[PDB]
Amino acid sequence: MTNLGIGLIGYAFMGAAHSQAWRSAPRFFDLPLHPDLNVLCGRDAEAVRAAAGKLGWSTTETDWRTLLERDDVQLVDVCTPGDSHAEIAIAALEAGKHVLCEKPLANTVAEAEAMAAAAAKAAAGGIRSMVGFTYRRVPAIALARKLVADGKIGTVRHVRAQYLQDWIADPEAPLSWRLDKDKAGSGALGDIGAHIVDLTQFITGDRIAEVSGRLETFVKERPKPEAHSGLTASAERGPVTVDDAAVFLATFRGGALGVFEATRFATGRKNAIRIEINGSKGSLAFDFEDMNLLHFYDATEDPETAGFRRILATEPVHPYVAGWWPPGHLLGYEHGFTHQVVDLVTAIAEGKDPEPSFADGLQVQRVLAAVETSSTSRQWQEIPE
Amino acid sequence: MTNLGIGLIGYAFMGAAHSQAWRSAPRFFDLPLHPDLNVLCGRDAEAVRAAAGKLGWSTTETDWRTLLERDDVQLVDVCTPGDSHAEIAIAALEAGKHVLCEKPLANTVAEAEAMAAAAAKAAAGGIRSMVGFTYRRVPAIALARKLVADGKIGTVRHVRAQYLQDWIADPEAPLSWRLDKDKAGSGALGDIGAHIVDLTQFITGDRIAEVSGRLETFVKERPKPERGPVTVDDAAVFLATFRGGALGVFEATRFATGRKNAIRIEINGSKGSLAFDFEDMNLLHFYDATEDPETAGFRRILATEPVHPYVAGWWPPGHLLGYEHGFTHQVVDLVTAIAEGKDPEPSFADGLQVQRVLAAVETSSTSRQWQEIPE
Amino acid sequence: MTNLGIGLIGYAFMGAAHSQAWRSAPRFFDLPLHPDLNVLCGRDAEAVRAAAGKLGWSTTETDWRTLLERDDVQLVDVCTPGDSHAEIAIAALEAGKHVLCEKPLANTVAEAEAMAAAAAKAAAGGIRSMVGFTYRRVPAIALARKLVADGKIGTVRHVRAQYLQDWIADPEAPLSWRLDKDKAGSGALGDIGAHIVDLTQFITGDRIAEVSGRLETFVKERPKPEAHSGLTASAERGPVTVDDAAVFLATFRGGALGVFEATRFATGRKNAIRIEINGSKGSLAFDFEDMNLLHFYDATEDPETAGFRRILATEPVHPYVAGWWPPGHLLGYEHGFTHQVVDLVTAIAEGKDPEPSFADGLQVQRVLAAVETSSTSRQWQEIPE
Amino acid sequence: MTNLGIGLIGYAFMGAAHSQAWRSAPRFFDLPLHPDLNVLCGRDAEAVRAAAGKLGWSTTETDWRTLLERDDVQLVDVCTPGDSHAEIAIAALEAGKHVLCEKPLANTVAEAEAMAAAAAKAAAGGIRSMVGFTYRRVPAIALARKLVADGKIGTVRHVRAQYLQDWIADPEAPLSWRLDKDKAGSGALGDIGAHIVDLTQFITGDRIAEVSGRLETFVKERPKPERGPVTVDDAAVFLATFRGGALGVFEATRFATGRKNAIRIEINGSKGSLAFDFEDMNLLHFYDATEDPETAGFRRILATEPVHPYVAGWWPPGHLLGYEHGFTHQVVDLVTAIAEGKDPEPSFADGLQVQRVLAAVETSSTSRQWQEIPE
Repeated sequence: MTNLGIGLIGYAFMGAAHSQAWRSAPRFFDLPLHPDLNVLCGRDAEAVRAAAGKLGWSTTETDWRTLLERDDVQLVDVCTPGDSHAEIAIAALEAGKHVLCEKPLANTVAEAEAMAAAAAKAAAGGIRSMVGFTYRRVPAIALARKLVADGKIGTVRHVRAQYLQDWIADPEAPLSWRLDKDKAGSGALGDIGAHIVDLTQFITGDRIAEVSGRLETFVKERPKPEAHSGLTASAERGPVTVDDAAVFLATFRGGALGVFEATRFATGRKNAIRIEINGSKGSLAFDFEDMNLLHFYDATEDPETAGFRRILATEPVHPYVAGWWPPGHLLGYEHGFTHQVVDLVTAIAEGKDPEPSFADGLQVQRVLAAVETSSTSRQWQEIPE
Repeated sequence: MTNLGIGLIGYAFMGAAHSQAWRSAPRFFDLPLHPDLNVLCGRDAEAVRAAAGKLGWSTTETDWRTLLERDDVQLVDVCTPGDSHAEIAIAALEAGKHVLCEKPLANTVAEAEAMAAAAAKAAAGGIRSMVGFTYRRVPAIALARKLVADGKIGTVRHVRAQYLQDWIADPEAPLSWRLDKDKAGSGALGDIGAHIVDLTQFITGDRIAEVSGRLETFVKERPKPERGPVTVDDAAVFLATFRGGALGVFEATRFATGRKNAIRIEINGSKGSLAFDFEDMNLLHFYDATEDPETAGFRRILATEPVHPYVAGWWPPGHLLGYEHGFTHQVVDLVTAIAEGKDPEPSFADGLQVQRVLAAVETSSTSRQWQEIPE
Repeated sequence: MTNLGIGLIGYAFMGAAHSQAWRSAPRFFDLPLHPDLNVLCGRDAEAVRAAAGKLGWSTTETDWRTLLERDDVQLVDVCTPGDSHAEIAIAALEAGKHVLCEKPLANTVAEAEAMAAAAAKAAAGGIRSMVGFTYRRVPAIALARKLVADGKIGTVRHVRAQYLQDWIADPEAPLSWRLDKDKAGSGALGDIGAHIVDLTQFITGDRIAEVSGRLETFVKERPKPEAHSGLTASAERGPVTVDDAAVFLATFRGGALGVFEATRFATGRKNAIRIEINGSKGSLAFDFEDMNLLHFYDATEDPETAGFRRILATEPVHPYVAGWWPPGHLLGYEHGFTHQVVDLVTAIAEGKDPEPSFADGLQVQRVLAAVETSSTSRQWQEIPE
Repeated sequence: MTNLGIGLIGYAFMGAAHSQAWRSAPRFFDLPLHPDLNVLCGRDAEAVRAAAGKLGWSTTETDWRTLLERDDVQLVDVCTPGDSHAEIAIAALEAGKHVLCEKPLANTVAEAEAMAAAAAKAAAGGIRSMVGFTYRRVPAIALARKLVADGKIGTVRHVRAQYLQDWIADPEAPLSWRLDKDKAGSGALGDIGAHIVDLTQFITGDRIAEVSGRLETFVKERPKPERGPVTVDDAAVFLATFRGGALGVFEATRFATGRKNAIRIEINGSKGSLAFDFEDMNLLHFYDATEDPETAGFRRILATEPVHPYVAGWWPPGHLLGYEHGFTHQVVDLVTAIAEGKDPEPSFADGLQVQRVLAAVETSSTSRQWQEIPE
């Protein structure tokens, strides 16, 4: 085997971001297998043909189940909303196909448990799976993980993380699927809270032990998708059934305090994923709106010169950067997807289980469920270890 | 009446920062009364005499109660730890002396209630009082309040605030009174949590309704200045909802390695947002959500224009101010309130409401339950 | 015609950056013609075949002249060093091929004049040409141009620009082609000075009228490419024949003062292209290491709230951004190349002359020549209007 | 000897900023001599008496020459425009008075030469003098000098400096003495160009060798405080080489719309780089080029540690300082130099070398020729 046949399900949701990664990866990195964009799945035959020509896929299929039967599909990339992840990923693994699944892993803990079980059985048969928490593959974030691994942070006292967006801060913005509890599973919590739960656990190497949470919906009714705005009446609106924001306190198993905030109503903030970790030997700070920077404070340095150093994460020694451009020639949102592909293809070729695993996705799911339950119950909730 | 005699108690705690304000205020601002630095109080006779020479005070007294009798003390500035705030401030008010008292107002809600009760009765008799939440008088913070008052923020959805310091992040840093519950009341919570509770409430003009909190002590014993116990929190974190509906997220800690006095506030509303960091004290960032998306963004307002609060007393644009200036501004406002027959803000009633927030956070931590704040 | 056949010369220099643009442009933008990556040119047949498979080109040719004969080449992309631009671009235009040429336009004013003449004759016959000053197509930069065009800056008093890099700040870094006067034409001046001359003229819409300049070489000898470092002797080094840094004062035709600095010895600065323009109605500030931001001060705003606003250049109303990702989902160095392609393909389809033209490239060349002459002569030099 | 009597000339120009320094220095620093604010000079009797009350001066004099006779004036602080610096400072030195003189040292090189000559002779007789380039005493700038002295920057390749202000960017802003060549000597060049010339030379420890300059006046006539001519430059830009080989690029202007007091300096060397902006005064950024590329970068040093220059006199970490503090630091250093029998820096000789740089830039502009600076 020199090539790895790819089939993608969910082009309407993440097709552009995922497809560019499959196209670019072997051009910028020397991969042990060449990914072939073989099959794009979609029920609307004319729309999926159009998408296939735009995105670079050779054939299309109406029925996702067909991808699991085709010898030219070795790996299924599942990009749909959480409500369909368990059905599709479990089937794919049982059909002997490697799987890349978007986050969050599922819509319920029960689903995620079933996925983790299937992933374990599959791994025993050489069939690999990964949950695509893309921001782990931002070079600055991978660098932060390395600095912790190298011991430069020491005993972690504090984790603080915010994921601040504003894309529905306007109450007149209409209803859609990310606002429908049934497809999306949750709102801010599941969509963007998941990212920061996973990023903080990834960087520290520690896990959240207990949480105290509050979910809020600021705008509970919104114009229906084709409401009439005349010279919008009350009868033209429908209910919002997910959270607009989720906030929570945490303790980590190692003892650190954590403070988390994810919202779609942070007016002026667009994709501001903010993380700061404070430990006995140093601290790290990151903001995705400055994605190419990692700030690092060394607490062992002479107080005369100690301070957060601005590390421009564009050196060839930084994770992934060697595949791209010279120092100061910035990367962006899309590169992390390519880096995922590089790491997934490489794991498959080397017979290794990719990270984050479905088991890792399940633990994240358990944190999300605990925050939600904590909000409704008004009680702290422990996370199964 | 042209002069206002001042007596100060607690020089060893805040003596330098308060004295520079009393000295500077009439030189930089045209005040309706001239503050006279008349009496410095301290029980160590040699130490208080030295401090009086250094700090600009004309006479000294061993017994704080003597300030209550002296005709040349019109106003008592109380800078001791919270354990002594109630006894001193209430006596002073009852003796017909105006009072400035440091934060937090007291060590317990019951003490704060007695203080606010005395202040209310005293104010009806023309005797003024103020609690010194100094960061209100940072020009950028006063400007933030003004932008809210002008309607530029709209319906507030989020309040986030952090007060990040690292001064005891070293486990071998020694005990002091700030680590002693019997002196300070609490640790991070009362010392720096109080500041951000008050700052967010002041800027928004709204009040916290309920909280969920957790206090933590990372280092439980330290060297004496032999070793002893740390009996307060090193950090306090809490969720909040505000009466107007906003979600709040608060974090105050002495263990944020690399952060020195980072008071960070962001407020997000339907019409705009504000952001501030004290380590960039001279800046306020303001995003106008009603602006064309082509150019909408947080604008960096350098708070050094003569139209900005207090700045006209000082230096030209870009000629930065710092930590000490807010104390002078406190003095300007307090002296002017007294002269004009007005009650200064924050009032002891305001101080009491903050105390109730602090008590709720602490009680939430131990009980593991959400706690409502009385109105 | 629905397709536009591309041939690229100079893959070893800019092949990755240019090829990704030709591949991505029709996938992210709805182009009036589809660019086909038909021919990659290179004299080393085995190396160019390898490059063609990596970069996405269908065939290769040994002799660049062959591209000018092929009916499947409509447009020649010239990526080589300045020393070959005039020979290749003039020939291409005379063969009826559209041309994209890298900056600077040439190595001498005489060459650039010959290129501008050929471009004029070609344009009369419907054959288009552009000089690829890529940073004009950074969305923040295009936005800055729009704000000026909209009148928001007013009378310009000051232009300040720096291009700060450090890639040869180490004296032991060895000799190469960008250090050889004969291929490169100059060092910092021609390489990175050209970028800031053009960016400031583009944004303001004004031209430099006179300059006072100084060129410097800090490290005049460097280890030869295969020098022996034993237990590096003096005999193992060779001379550096270009400038390491170029600084100059300018006045603009409208009256503004300009202050320019380009260097390869700004230790710690990687690709920091810094521009600030101050005018009667407002000011603009930009730093490529924060490429996704434009800072804009409105001088007509109430002093109570006037200040530089941080514009995150990721709204769909900002130039080019609609083709990419949602707000806060950052772009990077590579996107400007794609935007060049979009604008070039669109100009060709619409029968318009692309900007910057070869004539615009010539005027830049005249500024560069004046700075160099000013340095040697120790006298101010006027730029032909 | 325990006290040092001060007399100040030029209150209407720098009276507030200099007086706060003389008042504050002994309260925050343990000084070997106590400065006594004894005499304020001014020809308008009522105005100078009011200012003396405001600013803390015990007596007043109409004639500046009277300060030269009075035994309670040991040190003359000269704050007038440059047109009067030479006459006053030389007379004071000759009368056996120590001198602090504002920048630039004078209006002409010839005047600066006479001042430096008098200062040299006076210093041999124990009479000290200093030119007040105040920004040297910003803690972050003093730290920058220390990092250079420690060898952390190595061989300097680049110096870039800007002093960006906008206070007369409005064409209708009125004339003042700062726009009058006969009072100020020059405009942006002498007022703010001088600061960045001295700052870069001080930090690097090197001197400018040659310059190519251009001065521009954007608004040539303005309203009086009827209209009159602006007889100075609004902006001064110049290239430089330093004696050690570095290239320098300098820009000073009053027309940088949106910039208020943005003094920006960056120094790039073989072993590291430094960057500073006064609008972020409490920060110094330091890049160590000898660091592993995995983590190399400019570190943000908050200049509020007790090991940083002067900071031990003030407030805890993160408790920011501002513009006024450098004046106090000047006083600390000047009083201590006098007490210890040392010559303070910058000296009048240092002031003269800066004057020669300014003269060269101006002469370069008019002649359109590069100009060398004498050593």
